[PDB]
Amino acid sequence: RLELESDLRRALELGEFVLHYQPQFTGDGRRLTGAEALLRWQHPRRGLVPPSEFIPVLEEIGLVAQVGDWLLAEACKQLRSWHKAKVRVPKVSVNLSARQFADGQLGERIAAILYETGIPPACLELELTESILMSDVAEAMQILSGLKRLGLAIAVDDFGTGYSSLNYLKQFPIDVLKIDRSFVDGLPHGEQDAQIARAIIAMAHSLNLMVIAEGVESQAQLDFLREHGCDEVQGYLFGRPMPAEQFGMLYAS
Amino acid sequence: ERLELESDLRRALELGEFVLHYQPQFTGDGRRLTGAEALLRWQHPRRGLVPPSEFIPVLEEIGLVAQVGDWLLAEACKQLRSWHKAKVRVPKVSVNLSARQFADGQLGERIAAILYETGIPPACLELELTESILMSDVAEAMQILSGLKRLGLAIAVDDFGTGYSSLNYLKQFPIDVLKIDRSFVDGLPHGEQDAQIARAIIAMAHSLNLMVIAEGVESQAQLDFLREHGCDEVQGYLFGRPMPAEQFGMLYAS
Repeated sequence: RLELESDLRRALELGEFVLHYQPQFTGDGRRLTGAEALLRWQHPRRGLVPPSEFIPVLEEIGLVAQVGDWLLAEACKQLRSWHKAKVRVPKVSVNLSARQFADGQLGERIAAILYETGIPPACLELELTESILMSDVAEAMQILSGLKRLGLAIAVDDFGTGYSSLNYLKQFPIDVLKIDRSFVDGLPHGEQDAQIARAIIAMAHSLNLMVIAEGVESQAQLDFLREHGCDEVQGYLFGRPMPAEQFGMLYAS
Repeated sequence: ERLELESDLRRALELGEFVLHYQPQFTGDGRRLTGAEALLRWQHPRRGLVPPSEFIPVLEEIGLVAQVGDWLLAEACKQLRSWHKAKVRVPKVSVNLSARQFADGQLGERIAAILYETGIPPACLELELTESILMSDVAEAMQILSGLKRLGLAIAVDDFGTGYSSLNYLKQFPIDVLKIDRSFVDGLPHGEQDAQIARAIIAMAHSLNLMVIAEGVESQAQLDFLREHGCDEVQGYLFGRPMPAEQFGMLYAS
């Protein structure tokens, strides 16, 4: 564990971390709506190290927040670079941890990044799990309002899987609900999943939110989500997360 | 005044001063009766009908809620049998349960006993539980609700979706009905916040194969919104007041 710890300290200072991008599509899977930025790690000898191996130790040593801030900046730089090359990726999505969300420096750091890269602020979408917002609703309301002044978009991740409240969900300045993997995998024949998925979609639409389903791995899941009006979709059905070079080349036109 | 009120309340049970009035429920077009919601009222020999806002929280304070509630449940089932005997077409009766009744180990046996004595179809009895009650201890609730559902009766969640929910555990509860609290109805149709939430409750209910009933429908505009967005059932002052059983059938059942 001190072995892995040493390499991870080394990785952030030597710049061995890299971002890979998962494409997001309209619910018929026909056109690109965005890209989700994911932390990866190019080891010198080992090559690409599995996220399930290095991400948990990162959390265990408190580098999660700091690597996360680097990723946010790199994602925005990347999107800016794509936009200048006329590769119109309408947005980039980045996950925020509870730690980053609660950080007093969050709004200022994001403000700085937006100023340095010059991207349209609505092209940046922060993804926050439901429980982060629901743990402290009044503080979440303060923070989210701050972030929304920057002009960015907010997605609520793992919607419906924990406690929530319709009352506050409507009061949160959010834009998007994400349907977690576990509600997509049983589609289209698993009752529990077809109903909860339908319900998330209808709710998002009732609140003027967009909805995106993650974990779309089969044509049949895609058919269900398409016919029931899910706005966007992502998953292995469309390929794997890829490095910026390859992503940029693929979706250039 | 509270001393005399408490004394009178304590006397009201033995002497049978409590009476049920019923709020009618209709289809979402407001054209057909779908049921009666049973409500605790108090016919005092000197004061007339005592305001629920005055006596009900006193009953809560003095620990008689559950005993009266149990009596109320029995009386509503009896009334439904009386109506059916007289060919008064009230399809079902709904009764609110308090948290203390819900927590009572003997609740299932008591309702079973009432259903047996009255002989009504169990599907004619709908129990209403606030979301708060179910959400405080979702494990216990699951087990209690499972036991109540073995009796054949129906289960409604009111004060959805004020407070905290869990789509995830909502799907697991053996419930049949969601009730839209009046705070989401009052703003209809131009209060965008209420229109959005009311829409979302209707949609969640139908995605989960649940019926949805709106409470506190007080204007035609509210009713028009609800009908047009697919609400299954409605109740409120627009259709008139809670009434005792005889007048209820007279005014609302045909």
